[PDB]
Amino acid sequence: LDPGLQPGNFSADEAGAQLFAQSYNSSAEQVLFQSVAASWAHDTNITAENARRQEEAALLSQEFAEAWGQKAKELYEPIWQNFTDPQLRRIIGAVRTLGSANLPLAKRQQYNALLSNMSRIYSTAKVCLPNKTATCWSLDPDLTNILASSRSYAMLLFAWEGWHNAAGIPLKPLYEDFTALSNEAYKQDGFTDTGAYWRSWYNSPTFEDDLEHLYQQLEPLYLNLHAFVRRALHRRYGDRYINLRGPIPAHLLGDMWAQSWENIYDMVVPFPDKPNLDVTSTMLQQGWNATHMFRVAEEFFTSLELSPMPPEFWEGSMLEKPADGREVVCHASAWDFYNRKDFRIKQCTRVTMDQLSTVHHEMGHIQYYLQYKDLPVSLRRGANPGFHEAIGDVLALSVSTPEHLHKIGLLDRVTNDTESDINYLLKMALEKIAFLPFGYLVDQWRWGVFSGRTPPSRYNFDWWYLRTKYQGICPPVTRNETHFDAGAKFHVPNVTPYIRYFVSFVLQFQFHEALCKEAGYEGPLHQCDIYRSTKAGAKLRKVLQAGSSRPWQEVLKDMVGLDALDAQPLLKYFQPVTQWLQEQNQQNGEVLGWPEYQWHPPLPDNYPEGID
Ligand SMILES: *[C@@H]1O[C@H](CO)[C@@H](O[C@@H]2O[C@H](CO)[C@@H](O)[C@H](O)[C@H]2NC(C)=O)[C@H](O)[C@H]1NC(C)=O
Ligand SMILES: *[C@@H]1O[C@H](CO)[C@@H](O[C@@H]2O[C@H](CO)[C@@H](O)[C@H](O)[C@H]2NC(C)=O)[C@H](O)[C@H]1NC(C)=O
Ligand SMILES: *[C@@H]1O[C@H](CO)[C@@H](O)[C@H](O)[C@H]1NC(C)=O
Ligand SMILES: *[C@@H]1O[C@H](CO)[C@@H](O)[C@H](O)[C@H]1NC(C)=O
Ligand SMILES: *[C@@H]1O[C@H](CO)[C@@H](O)[C@H](O)[C@H]1NC(C)=O
Ligand SMILES: [Cl-]
Ligand SMILES: [Zn+2]
Repeated sequence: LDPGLQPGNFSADEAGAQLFAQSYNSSAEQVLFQSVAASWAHDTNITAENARRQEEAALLSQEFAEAWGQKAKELYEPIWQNFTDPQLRRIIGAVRTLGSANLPLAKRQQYNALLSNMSRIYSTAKVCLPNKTATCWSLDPDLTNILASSRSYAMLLFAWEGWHNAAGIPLKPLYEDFTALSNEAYKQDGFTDTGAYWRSWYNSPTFEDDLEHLYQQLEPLYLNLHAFVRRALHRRYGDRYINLRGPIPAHLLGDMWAQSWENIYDMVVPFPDKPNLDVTSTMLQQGWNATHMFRVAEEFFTSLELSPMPPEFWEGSMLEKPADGREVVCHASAWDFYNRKDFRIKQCTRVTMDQLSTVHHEMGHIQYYLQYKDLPVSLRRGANPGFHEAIGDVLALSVSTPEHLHKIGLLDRVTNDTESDINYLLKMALEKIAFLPFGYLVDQWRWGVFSGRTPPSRYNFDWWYLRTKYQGICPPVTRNETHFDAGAKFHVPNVTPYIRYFVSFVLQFQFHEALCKEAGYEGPLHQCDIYRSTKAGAKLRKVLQAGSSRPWQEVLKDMVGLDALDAQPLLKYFQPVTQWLQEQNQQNGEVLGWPEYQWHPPLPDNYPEGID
């Protein structure tokens, strides 16, 4: 649109390109700021006006992106990839990829419409009770808490089913259309489908195989945490609802998607009657503010000689579900406005331990932003999406330790023994191990939708194939191809790639090891706490300050000593409980896995009318 943001004109030289990029950066910062700020208004407030606006701002960006896009390749496309300066050719290579901008005007508009709509359908969805046409439940908070702490099978079933129908069914038709378009766009950028484009970010001709191999190494870990919990669950709901030889029913693991079981710790905790490793109740006791949480998280960050939250962040962030009745996308996220000034976090935070680490997780994104803000805009990325999701989790590892919790107030004791040690490790196992299958599975499903191996005619049938197959969980009520359970997961509607969370969970420990070593810690990897270690923090920040300038595979070597992802440091972390669980299941005759696939639990007695 605006002429001042249009390209200009340059030499089909590498010296021309150095200039081309220098320019793009100054202009792009504007066009990106606007589009980002527009969204920030829509997410922090969902109105038809803001959506319209957003959809507009997107059109400009798509406009901008095309101009420099087709220009950068107008004359820099038979030669880049042979440029001396790696950073330069990695920038030009980021610009030559138009993305959605390659789509005719009508189609961009359809595109942008789908996006703001799906995210709207996803965050507006509600679950209403049968007869009481009285006030509905919302994914956050109502639904989450019910899955996090309600032990009523029927009740959980009502919310699990409620949410999955409510969010999925309407989303399906739009998803199929978004996919057709998304592909069409990147098809022109040279990739087969968006799937291939998404994986090209790791630069590894071997990515998928490295991941499949990496999973086998860990599968045994999951299968054991699984049979152990499946047993604990049988113990509580009985023999009618839990099959000791079948997949677990998806709504009993204490989380809507069964992606992390840390909320059922009190039902599987091996050695109970000991100090409780869930500050979640001491946080309330002390009167923890939602802000108080973003301060403790910050404090850790500062001690490692890393920068604190800027004032803009404190003035412009939304750290609580507002009260003006405004409707917001409650999912926690971190925002980079590409203006080296504005960095904020959007999260309907309330006072919970699992929420205290999500705060750290998010700060990790902000800290990554603050660190690389001084690089060409097109390089303000993590080494790879994985590194980004890792950053806050790493520091989280040190925070979760019982020794650290005490140092800061919520673990009233200190019981240095095995039993407590096992409990801790199991708790962490419920959070990190239980997730591995899911994290893998999601983009497994998607790469196949984008490629056509999973047409809308098999959206749900291929989703539960993957879910049963990897998580060993099954749907509590029957399902069919009018359903779209994959769509009930925030990340599918809001088009976010997922294979990054897997990478993240595996290489967050490589970091944890590497950092604990420079901190000068010795003792066990799972009891390490890099707190106040300016030496450790300096090691981390070198990776941060690199953005997408250098290949992750190099930025990783410098920091960890390895050319790639490794589960070894992860196995070393959970070692004790790894052997413990394994020994426990055997004695108790458990069966690792689900041989009775195809098994489904029956409905509550009169469905669906009871104490919800
Ligand atoms: C990309 O362009 C932005 C915008 O000019 C650059 O950021 C500025 O940095 C200078 C100092 O180097 C400050 O005086 C400005 O206030 C910053 N923003 C503005 C408004 O210009 C950034 O350095 C450029 N990146 C590269 C590598 O060229
Ligand atoms: C998919 O399975 C669901 C669950 O059984 C089906 O929905 C029920 O079907 C009856 C009629 O057979 C309706 O009265 C209900 O309203 C439906 N849902 C509920 C809340 O029970 C659905 O028909 C199935 N879809 C297909 C095409 O087989
Ligand atoms: C919510 O969005 C509306 C219109 O998009 C806007 O007028 C209002 O200011 C926003 N809510 C606020 C500010 O509390
Ligand atoms: C998105 O929602 C708006 C508002 O109802 C509607 O006008 C538009 O057609 C929707 N887009 C799609 C493709 O669903
Ligand atoms: C309490 O929460 C409010 C609302 O976010 C915030 O303004 C205030 O700084 C918080 N106080 C503390 C000490 O956390
Ligand atoms: Cl990714
Ligand atoms: Zn994240």
